[PDB]
Amino acid sequence: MKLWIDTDCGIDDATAILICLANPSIEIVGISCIGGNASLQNVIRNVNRTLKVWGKTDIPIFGGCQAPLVQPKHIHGGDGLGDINDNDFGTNTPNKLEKEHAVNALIHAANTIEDLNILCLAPLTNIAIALSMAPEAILKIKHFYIMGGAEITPYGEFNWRADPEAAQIVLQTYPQYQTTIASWTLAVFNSFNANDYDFFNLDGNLVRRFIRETWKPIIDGGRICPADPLAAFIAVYGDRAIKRAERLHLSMVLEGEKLGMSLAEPDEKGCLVVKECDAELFVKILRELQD
Amino acid sequence: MKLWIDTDCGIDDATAILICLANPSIEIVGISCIGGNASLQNVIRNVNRTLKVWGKTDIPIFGGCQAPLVQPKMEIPHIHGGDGLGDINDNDFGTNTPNKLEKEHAVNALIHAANTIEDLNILCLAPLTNIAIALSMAPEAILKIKHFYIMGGATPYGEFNWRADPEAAQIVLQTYPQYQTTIASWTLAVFNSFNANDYDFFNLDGNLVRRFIRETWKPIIAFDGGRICPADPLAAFIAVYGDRAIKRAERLHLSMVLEGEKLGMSLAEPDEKGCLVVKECDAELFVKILRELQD
Amino acid sequence: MKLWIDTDCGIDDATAILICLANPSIEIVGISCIGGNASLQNVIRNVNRTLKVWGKTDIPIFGGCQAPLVQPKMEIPHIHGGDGLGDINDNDFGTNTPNKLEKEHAVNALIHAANTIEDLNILCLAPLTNIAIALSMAPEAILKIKHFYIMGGAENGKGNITPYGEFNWRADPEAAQIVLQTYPQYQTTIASWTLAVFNSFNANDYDFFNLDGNLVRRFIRETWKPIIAFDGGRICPADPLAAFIAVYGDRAIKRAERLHLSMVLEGEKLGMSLAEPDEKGCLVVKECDAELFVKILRELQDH
Amino acid sequence: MKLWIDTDCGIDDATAILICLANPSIEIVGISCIGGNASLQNVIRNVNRTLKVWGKTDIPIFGGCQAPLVQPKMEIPHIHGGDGLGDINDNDFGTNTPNKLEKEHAVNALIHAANTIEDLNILCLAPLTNIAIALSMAPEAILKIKHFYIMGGAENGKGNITPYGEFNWRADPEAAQIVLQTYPQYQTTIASWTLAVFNSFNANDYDFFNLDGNLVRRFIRETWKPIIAFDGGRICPADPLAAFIAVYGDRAIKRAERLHLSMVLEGEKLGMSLAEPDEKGCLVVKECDAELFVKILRELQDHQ
Ligand SMILES: [Ca+2]
Ligand SMILES: [Ca+2]
Ligand SMILES: [Ca+2]
Ligand SMILES: [Ca+2]
Repeated sequence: MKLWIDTDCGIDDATAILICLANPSIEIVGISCIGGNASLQNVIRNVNRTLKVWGKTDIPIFGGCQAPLVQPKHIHGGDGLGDINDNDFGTNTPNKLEKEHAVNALIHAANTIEDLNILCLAPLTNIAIALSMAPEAILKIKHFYIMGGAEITPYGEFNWRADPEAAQIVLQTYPQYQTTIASWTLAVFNSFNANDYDFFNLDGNLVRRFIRETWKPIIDGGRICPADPLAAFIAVYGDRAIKRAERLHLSMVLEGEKLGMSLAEPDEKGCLVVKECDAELFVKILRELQD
Repeated sequence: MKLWIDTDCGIDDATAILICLANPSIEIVGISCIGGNASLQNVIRNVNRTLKVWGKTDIPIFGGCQAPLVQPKMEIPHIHGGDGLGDINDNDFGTNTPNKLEKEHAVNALIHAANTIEDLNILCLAPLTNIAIALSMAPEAILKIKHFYIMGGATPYGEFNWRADPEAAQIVLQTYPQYQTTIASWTLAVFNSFNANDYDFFNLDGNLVRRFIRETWKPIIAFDGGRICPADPLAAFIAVYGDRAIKRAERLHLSMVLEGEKLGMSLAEPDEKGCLVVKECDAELFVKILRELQD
Repeated sequence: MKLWIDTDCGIDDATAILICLANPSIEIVGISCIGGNASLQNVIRNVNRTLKVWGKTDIPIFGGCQAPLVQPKMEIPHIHGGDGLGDINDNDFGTNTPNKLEKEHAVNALIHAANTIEDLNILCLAPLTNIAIALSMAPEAILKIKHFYIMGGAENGKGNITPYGEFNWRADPEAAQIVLQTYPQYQTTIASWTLAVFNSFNANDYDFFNLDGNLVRRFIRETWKPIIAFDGGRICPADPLAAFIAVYGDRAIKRAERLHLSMVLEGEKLGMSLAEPDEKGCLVVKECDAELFVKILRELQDH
Repeated sequence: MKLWIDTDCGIDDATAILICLANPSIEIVGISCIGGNASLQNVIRNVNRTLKVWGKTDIPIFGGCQAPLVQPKMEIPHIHGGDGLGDINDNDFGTNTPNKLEKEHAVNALIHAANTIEDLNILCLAPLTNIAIALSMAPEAILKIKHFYIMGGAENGKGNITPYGEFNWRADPEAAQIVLQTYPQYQTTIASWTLAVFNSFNANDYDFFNLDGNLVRRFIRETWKPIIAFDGGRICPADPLAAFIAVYGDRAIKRAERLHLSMVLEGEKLGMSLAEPDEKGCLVVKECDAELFVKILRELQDHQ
């Protein structure tokens, strides 16, 4: 599976990225960066940290837009990655960043790489702009896997509320039938008690140290809500990752008091909205990658 | 018992406030608000909603500081909802009315209360920002206060109040006598957590208070995966029902870790002049109290 | 003055481009295209016609976006004709010749222009989709642009296509908001639809739209005929005024008003410009020097 | 210029206050006190001494906090003497008179001043405890203040009380961080310790702190004696430089850089100021008009 990743690399992004790095059947052809959890510069820094920790700097990193499309301007720390110390990980080395804008690089990849899939872990600003400039190219992409949206209070949702116009563009331009959704609701339904589960609190190697220290601030009232990892889990392990799912046509509320929330109607040509995951397989995947 | 309450009235604060209102030997002399779970503006709204649902709007409400002393704000709408009180609908409660707010800052109002109300007690349900500012400005006034009852500190993973403003907690722990301090810790709240599919006392109807409790606890229960962790209610239970609420406690000298990887955590050391740190409550009496306030 | 032009070249766009072509102190560095008055395809053809009629076809033309950022296209009555330029015949103008079009998308071209050409100004004659996207992708580059001259909005609150919104900003209100909340309003001059109605002429009292003797005079006469025939000869020449201001600086402006503007992005007033007095908002021109303007409109048609 | 002064009136504070008292276009609307060089109680007495010696006891004095926000009190050698003012004898100055002190706490008084006095400016000569509490309680009121002039920090990272920290900001780094992240840094001018010993004078080649013949000369001469005795005769006039900058504006400033400043709140560099070029940050003064400065210091001591 050839996979592009769009990220606002904060903490759960980095672990999502590791889930893709760990599967040998996955080929990451590019990572685009967008502001969100942290500034665009911090996101590029943090993608670099994540790749350097895993030991595969083989993947081109593209910088995207710095702000949401229309809406004006944290939890993942000051640096967006749990305020970790580069000297404790050996990641105080120059960062790689390609010259092409993330929008142009994604268009070129969609135009030239066959059977390209995309994993969207962030507000959809880069994607929406790409769809605006070359919809024919982006429409060549085989499948969209998106973390975002909510049905558990919806006010925990970040990606689509952060740029509801970009989400609307995606949802009305790229075919929803070829779209799978890992929602914020799903991240809370499949959440774990960190007083009962230890898979984000190991040591022995660089990977475990990285996961343990990055997740510490996010672990919320001591719960692990693994939104972006679940999205990567679904993208990489397909139907085996999914227990329950429903087909829903989705749209953004772009005005009024519910601005940024989403509307969903049962529709068989709509998004595949995952409603429950295989948590046992999920944890096993998380543990295996930390070997 | 004259009681001052400091709160960032989200969901469990509101139920804690109701415990105080429901016991007729408690006189709430004022409620001060601090940002925490939600913005200060939402906390003021939520304190007003709680008092109007109970039917006793004669208690003065003071607004305090907007942010922690130095740490950034850490609002938690994924747990307590966008408004901090589970996004209830005022039109279901008749609370779509103007909010009361006194003109004085909560810091000066607390100082004045401590100077003028004898045997004043304080129940702290939030990051200790307002209290820490009052102790720096007028330690001599705040030290007149008879006893501190504090929800905070922890070990489980997710303590909020002292981690949210660890400098403020340290100011309290190093300025107000720990012997006159009783702690309802996050450990206690986790120890006394209930499963919502086995206990129904937050799922009743028939009157306004039952509807308030049921609807406000909906989002936070769902976030904790079907479990009720009644942190602030336990603190109010301990303050109101005294040694009757306490089954086991230890005297511990507490301090905050203000630097390094354990920033926001506490140290605890056995000490008979430290805080009274509650280890076990009478869970049976507690559930009884929770039900009776809804009658 | 180096100038980039973003246009949905219909009739009044074309006259505005000619106003810039006629002034020898103006260097048109590029012309980007966006749908508006007509489809993108037709705007490209029409910019080609305009340059060919003037006789300066060495200006690069770039195609931009096909649809507004978020809003649907909105079925509007094709006032500028089926082809967007009054349905002229290319055989009547000798413009039955190959078109020119650069390979680069207009957004990337605009970014590259703003990075490499010093003291670049931009004249915006159309919905701001291309400019908004350029500002989202590379705000640093577009913020290098010394000044924005923009035709759009309605300082009063009553425009053409809706009672609240002027056509360009109603067509893509999010794009207009993006420009107005991202590019400095103080460095922006607005030629509103209300300024266009204020400086409105009746074409049966002036003859500068009814000459022949050369190709430019025919081009103006034939293209403007539909607009003149719409509302009994009263022409609100918005884009030509915008160019007039952009080319002739303080001389186009005698009275103007500083208003910070923002878009209404919901409700019936979708696309309306809100104006609030603010001395570092947009320079919203409220009346022009009509004498110099008619003199300019005549001069470009001289042999 | 309406000016609020916050001080731990030790020796250089007092001279800084005299610089403000001496210029007729400066109106001191109030003086708040915080512990530092000495205890709060000594600070209040020392502000009283200064005002009595100058002969303008018309300015209200407010007592502020009793300790830093959260840090324990430093354990340092009292360079400014036991009373915080070089252990002078009140009999040498006629200052054995009642001390004035308003009833309102300095925090509430400052908030009230910021709410009611137009074009208010503040000169901060001490750990920023009073100011940070006022910003925590009522940021909207304190943000009405037109400009902050602050003695503290060391942008080059060379402190005094620690290798990394200047005394005011190391004594209460949280307070300093509070000011720096709440009051607009663009409206803040910094007179750093780096400015202080760049403009350091050796007192055996300069005499302007060693005159006699009137009460102000005796005061300055006697109070500065221990500070001079400290580092072989080198005077680093930090607080006077801050007041000089506050009172004489552009004429006081030779060179400056716009820098965003941050506090180190943990580890061995606790209290150090980080600095990064930023056009909306603090105006960090790099060099003062030393000639005008000495001139100013002499004129206020003139018999005339
Ligand atoms: Ca993410
Ligand atoms: Ca609380
Ligand atoms: Ca146009
Ligand atoms: Ca001082």
